[PDB]
Amino acid sequence: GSNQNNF
Ligand SMILES: [Zn+2]
Repeated sequence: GSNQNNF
């Protein structure tokens, strides 16, 4: 799957 980090 795909991953997104929004710091
Ligand atoms: Zn993956």
